[PDB]
Amino acid sequence: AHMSSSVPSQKTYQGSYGFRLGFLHVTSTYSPALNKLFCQLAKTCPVQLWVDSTPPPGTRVRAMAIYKQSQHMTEVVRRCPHHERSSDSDGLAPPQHLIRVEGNLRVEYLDDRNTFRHSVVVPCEPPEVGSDSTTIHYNYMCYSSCMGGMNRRPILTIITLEDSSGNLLGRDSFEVRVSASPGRDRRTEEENL
Ligand SMILES: *C[C@@H](C)C(=O)n1cc(C=O)c2ccccc21
Ligand SMILES: [Zn+2]
Repeated sequence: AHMSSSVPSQKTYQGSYGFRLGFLHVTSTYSPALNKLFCQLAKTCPVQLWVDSTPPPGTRVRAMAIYKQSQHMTEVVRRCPHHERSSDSDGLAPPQHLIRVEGNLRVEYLDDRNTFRHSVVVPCEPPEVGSDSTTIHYNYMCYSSCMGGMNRRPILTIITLEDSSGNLLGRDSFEVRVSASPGRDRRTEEENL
């Protein structure tokens, strides 16, 4: 219900370190033609992160969702009230956050004091040598159809690589549809282009 007075950039940017996302070829499936991830509710979505060169120490990877349509872009993407209130609040993620990271005890959940946007950050640990790729496991905690939240509006996930002093090192993004039938919905949306 909260309206921001800003919207993040969605410009794909590999930067100096060659940062970009990839998806491995069901509970989730990625459409290259649509650049769109289709997934089930609260199921693991593996996203591969790639670099061509090792970023400096202290980098972090941030994930944030925004609505894709301009008339909704200022609305903060969050869980619907029913899913927020019904949450066990047993883990690390605050119950209002749409995007969680699974399997990483160093994740931090952010609520921006000025923009009102939620995001989830994974701080990068010094990587073992020659290590050019890693997997982050994201979870989406509402359906795209949740009438009290996203309410059938498409969203984009924006993944940014940021250095320790906050400079943007890279950006990539993909559309998301969370539904009970990701494989069928991907087929349907792909057959309609
Ligand atoms: C999870 C961290 C912050 C990260 O983004 N990351 C770790 C490693 C380890 O080798 C990466 C390799 C390529 C991109 C991002 C990587
Ligand atoms: Zn919901």
